[PDB]
Amino acid sequence: LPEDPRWELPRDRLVLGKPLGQVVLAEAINRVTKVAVKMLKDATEKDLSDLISEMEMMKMIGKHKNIINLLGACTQDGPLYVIVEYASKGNLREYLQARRPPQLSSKDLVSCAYQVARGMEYLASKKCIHRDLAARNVLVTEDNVMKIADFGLIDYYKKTTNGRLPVKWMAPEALFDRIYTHQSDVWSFGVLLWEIFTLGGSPYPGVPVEELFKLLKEGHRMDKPSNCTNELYMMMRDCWHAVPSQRPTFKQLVEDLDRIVALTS
Ligand SMILES: Cc1cc(CNc2nccc(Nc3cc(CCc4ccccc4)[nH]n3)n2)on1
Repeated sequence: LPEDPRWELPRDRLVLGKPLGQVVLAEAINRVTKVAVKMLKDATEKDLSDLISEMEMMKMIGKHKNIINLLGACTQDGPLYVIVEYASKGNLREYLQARRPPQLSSKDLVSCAYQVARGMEYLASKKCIHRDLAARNVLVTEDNVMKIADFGLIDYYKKTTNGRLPVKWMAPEALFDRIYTHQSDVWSFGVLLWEIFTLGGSPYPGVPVEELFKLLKEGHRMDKPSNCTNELYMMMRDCWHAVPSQRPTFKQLVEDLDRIVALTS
């Protein structure tokens, strides 16, 4: 694999450590920085294709506070190691669930939403469409900064590691017509807001795929969470507009969340 001196880190500068979920925690060196490293598990060439793709797409997208940023790579004379920012508190779902009462203020929760919307606006400005935006693909740093993940990356019945179905984040036009746009991502954003305000709640509990389809076709919409203002619930519903052109954009969402954060206790 060809050397990219913008990014290449010598192998002897990386101290591999504990597994994270093939993603390990590591130390890049006179000061050490904790980072996350991805590597290939016996794997296909495709798997190597996919890995390199993820890395190159990160090269192009650029730096933002609210996304997992590439930090380097080990490409010469060994397996490929992609090195990125480490977020010590795991995904947004786990972070949220672990701070359920028997803590996060109202303002904290709104602040999370604002940050994810910021990350998404940037990715959008860079022409990137996520296709699986969800609390589980948002990671949280030690400083509680939201960072979007898996933006550089179907069986509708495959469940996640935690027993939930991804189709439940998917806008209708993407689900039935496989048409994906920034506006389908905005739909998924609306679902992710629901997760924030139900402190890591699971959407449509007990609803399998086929019944899911029935609900969407009938125009069903999730109930308002208990820890939710009408304004924030309207924001969700606007995200779930039947007609994609009539959904807000992440630009709009960022501006509205900025104002709300400010006025939230
Ligand atoms: C999303 C996601 C989660 C993981 C690995 N699981 C995990 N568990 C706990 C903490 C944690 N921290 C991480 C993970 C990362 C991104 C790793 C990465 C992604 C793409 C390319 C190279 C490395 N940062 N902090 N991760 O993976 N994804």
